[PDB]
Amino acid sequence: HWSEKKLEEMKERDWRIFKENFGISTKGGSIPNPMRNWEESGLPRRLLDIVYRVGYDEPTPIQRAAIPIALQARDLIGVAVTGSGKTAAFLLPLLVYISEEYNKNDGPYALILAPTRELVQQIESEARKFADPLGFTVVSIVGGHSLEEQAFALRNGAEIIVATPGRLVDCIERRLLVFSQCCYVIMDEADRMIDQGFEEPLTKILDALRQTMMYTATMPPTVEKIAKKYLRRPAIVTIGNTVEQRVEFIAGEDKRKRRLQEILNSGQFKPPIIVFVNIKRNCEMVAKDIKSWGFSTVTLHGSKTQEQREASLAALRNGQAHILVATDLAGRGIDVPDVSLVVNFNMPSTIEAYTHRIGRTGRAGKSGVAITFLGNEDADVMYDLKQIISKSSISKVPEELRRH
Ligand SMILES: Nc1ncnc2c1ncn2[C@@H]1O[C@H](COP(=O)(O)OP(=O)(O)O)[C@@H](O)[C@H]1O
Ligand SMILES: [Mg+2]
Repeated sequence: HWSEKKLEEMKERDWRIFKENFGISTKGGSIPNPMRNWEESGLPRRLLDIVYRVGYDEPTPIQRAAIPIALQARDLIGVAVTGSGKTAAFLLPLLVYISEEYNKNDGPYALILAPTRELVQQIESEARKFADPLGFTVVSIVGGHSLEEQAFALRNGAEIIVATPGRLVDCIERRLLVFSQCCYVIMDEADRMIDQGFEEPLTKILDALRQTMMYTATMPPTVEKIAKKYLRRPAIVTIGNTVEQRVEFIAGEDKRKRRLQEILNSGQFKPPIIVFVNIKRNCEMVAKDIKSWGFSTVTLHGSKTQEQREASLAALRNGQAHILVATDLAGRGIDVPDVSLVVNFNMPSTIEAYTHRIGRTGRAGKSGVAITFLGNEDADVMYDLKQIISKSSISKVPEELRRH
């Protein structure tokens, strides 16, 4: 008795289905629910009918996920590949905050940084068809053109200025330009910023002190540092884009708990560690048993809400809790970073769930270890699993799948 996303109030479960469909994920920061449609974007209709006019009938996942949480005074990180639609995703929320605002002030209200001149000019244009109807200007600071034409922003608007970190710094220390009013900064593709040595020049641009946002495809340690030092209360949107090693054991029905004890006491793996189980009663029973082993375990269950469920996942990240027990429902959507080990105490009847639970261990790369317990009571999956292990022939040998 359910309606498949043709509902008015929705349910937390339904929201989770929503995200899983569009593949988007978020790290908790008291986050607002994502957009289904433009008609209540939180944006004014004069901007919406422009969104329609350009032919953007459908929101890209990054747009629907990033915009609603940007409309509130919170910084966001946009982990997404190029072509995601992320440009308009940071443009629209900027435009609505452009006016919350005068002509004569002289010194940009907002700044947009990009690794390449091509991007700076793409952002310029993509912004211009949104800005020109709104009656204000966007200026690109780029070389390779006549300087007189650049110095041409005569009415001295430049409510938004888009430029390379490496050329804007050129006009900054000489103080040929001022950021007295730049209280909104956007960092598109900080990947190739660092990949093209804009690190220190970018850091030079730290003036004024409100929102700052950051769209990338990746977060290497250089990029993560740049993030933490300048992003107050980060909100991390992510979009779904082999890694896993897939060790597998054959065992009796419940000798498996002693093996789990052995693994945990091996110390080979570093908490957080996720151990899945097919049955709820066995979920809470093994969790209590791991509690008796002295380990710090946290249970994520539907009786409580996201406010507390999120608190629990955060309680997993922050090291107050080490091991997590779960049913398939308990954490289909969860995205706890760099978990050392996925223990399938019971392999699920459906095969896609296995792929799903092991599918979340490496962000861009991790230990990716997944031990899966097996028996003859779970024979139906055996023939399938083998070939899927071959599909990820990388990182693992099935070694002993001589039967089905
Ligand atoms: N809401 C939308 N719906 C459909 N197409 C869009 C939307 N927003 C942007 N586009 C188009 O998608 C193309 C991809 O560009 P874009 O995704 O903005 O690059 P990036 O991912 O690097 O920001 C652009 O040419 C743009 O015209
Ligand atoms: Mg885009």
